[PDB]
Amino acid sequence: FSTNFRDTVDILVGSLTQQVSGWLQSLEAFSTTLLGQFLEDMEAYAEDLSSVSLPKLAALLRVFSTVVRSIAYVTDVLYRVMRCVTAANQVFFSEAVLTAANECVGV
Repeated sequence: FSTNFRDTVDILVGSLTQQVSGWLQSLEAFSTTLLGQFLEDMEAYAEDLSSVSLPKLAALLRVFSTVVRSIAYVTDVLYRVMRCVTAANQVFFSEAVLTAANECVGV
């Protein structure tokens, strides 16, 4: 199961979002190491600013939130990193990524 979820996660970054989210949540360490890649990708996307990559960032935030909800000192650092990476992109002002960011921060 450690490698079967990779295909689902990759396919979920493409209106089947609710279906894939439900399947992933019902399907259930590896999560700790998996979130690192998502954080690195988000940081790289934000650093690449200095404009079609926005949907990718939005999808990444949504899959990250779904993975987090699928299930104590690293939570604060990861939340701060996410808030900083989201606030860094203050040029395009995309609402789609903002909603996903708000949802992930709330979760």
